[PDB]
Amino acid sequence: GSHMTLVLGGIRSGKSQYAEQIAAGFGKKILYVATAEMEYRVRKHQERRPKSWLTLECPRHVASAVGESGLLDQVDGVILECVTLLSSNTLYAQKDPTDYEPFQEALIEEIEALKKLIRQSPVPWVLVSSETGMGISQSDAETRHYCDGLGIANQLLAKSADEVYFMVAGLPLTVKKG
Amino acid sequence: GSHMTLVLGGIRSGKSQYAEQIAAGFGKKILYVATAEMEYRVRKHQERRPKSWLTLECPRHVASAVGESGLLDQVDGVILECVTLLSSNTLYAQKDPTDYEPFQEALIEEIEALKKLIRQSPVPWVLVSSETGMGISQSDAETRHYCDGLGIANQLLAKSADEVYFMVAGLPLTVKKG
Amino acid sequence: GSHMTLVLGGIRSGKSQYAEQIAAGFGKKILYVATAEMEYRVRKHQERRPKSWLTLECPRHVASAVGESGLLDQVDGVILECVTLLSSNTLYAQKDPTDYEPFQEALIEEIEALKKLIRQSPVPWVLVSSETGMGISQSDAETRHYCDGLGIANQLLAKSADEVYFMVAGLPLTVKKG
Repeated sequence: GSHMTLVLGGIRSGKSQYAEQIAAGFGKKILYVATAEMEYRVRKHQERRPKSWLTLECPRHVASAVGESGLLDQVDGVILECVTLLSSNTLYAQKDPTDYEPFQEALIEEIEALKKLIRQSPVPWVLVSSETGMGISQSDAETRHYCDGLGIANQLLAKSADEVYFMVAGLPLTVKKG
Repeated sequence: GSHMTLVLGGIRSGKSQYAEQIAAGFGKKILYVATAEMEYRVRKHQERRPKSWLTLECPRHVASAVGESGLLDQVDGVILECVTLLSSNTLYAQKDPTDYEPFQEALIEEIEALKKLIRQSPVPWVLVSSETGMGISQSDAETRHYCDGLGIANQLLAKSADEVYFMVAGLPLTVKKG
Repeated sequence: GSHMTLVLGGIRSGKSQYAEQIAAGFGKKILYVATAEMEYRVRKHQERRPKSWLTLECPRHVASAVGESGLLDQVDGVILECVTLLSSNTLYAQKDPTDYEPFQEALIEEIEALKKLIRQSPVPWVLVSSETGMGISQSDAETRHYCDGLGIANQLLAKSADEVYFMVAGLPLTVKKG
């Protein structure tokens, strides 16, 4: 029952289900902050999440949107899904994604804003992120930069978080617990 | 000394040696179930495994073959080498490997059959699998699908298993122990 | 405060900072052994490491160079940065990098020499290496061989080391501690 929880893991590691159980532990009304991406919209099938949960779609400037919504004052907890897509959205919105500096600085501004919000938050947070740095060194410069930036974001979040879990095949290894 | 053991790890993580030590802990006669792939056969050099061990070659429908062999009634334990190649064989045998649904469902049927067999087994099992989901997101659709399917299989097996070990540089981290 | 420490992790895992803290724990004068690669030299900005630390540049035959320098008799501890670049230098110096055997044997000779030196060393060692085997199976033969060789080196070092740490998002998981 910590204030800030980071759950990270690889592809099909069960990180979403575990973070969702932590968030259900927060309470019955949960803010599911979804960072996913003219006239109409087509949507891929959404996960079957609880009925009392409210969903906040914000692909960029997550801390700003969540703070402006005021919804932190009507829920019991926050699940952020996920740091991975937030990094992806920050990269694909730069002018040159093969350049590292602007994307890195923008993602760091984003993560620092999230740390500020969570520290000042009345409800607890569980955040979902991916581990992508333990593979072969990819060749693409855009891809290497993305991997580096996500990893930096994960370091910053793990340091600010009270509990940090690393998922292997659906089961959590405790990295940090108060 | 649990009933079902899952040992997973990356490339050159020592998972095979550690699973083989667990299996040697099972007893002296071990069933080594090998899931590897016109007139003749050429073979790559096999690992030097104990003399009393019996080797069962079955690249697909592993639970069916092991059950039909009856060999669970003549050995002290089973080492399954490995879930990785079983997923690979299930993928490369579909009509279209760039399609996800058939491969996913076939691999899930395979893993569910293995869970059933192990639950009904008189001897214990140690299973070897790979962790492949902590790298950069690969581009190939066949490859992404394979990675997703292996990870799902690893979740199902870890949940059914009594002990789960994650290998780093030859040494085990305990993920789950009864 | 062990004799031989191995810190490994992925891209942007904080392994360098953590190994540097262990080394600062060794004492005030530390040998930073850097394995990085006609008339002049251009250099990328170096990390801001302590003033009393001495830096030894040796991209290949690390044990030989460190032993010949005699510097193990003027410092309080050694940080080796890093096994990853040492493997890379050993691979790129072979005639055919798509061939596995020569590179593998040369890297094993290198790691065995390092194990010998550390065992015979008056000061303790912390070594930095990368985990690269938990991603999708790469296609390139040179790349697959490199990944296999680094993983073998990490096994040998982890076995000889007294303490082994695996880094996730800047935080260490203890793999082995005396």
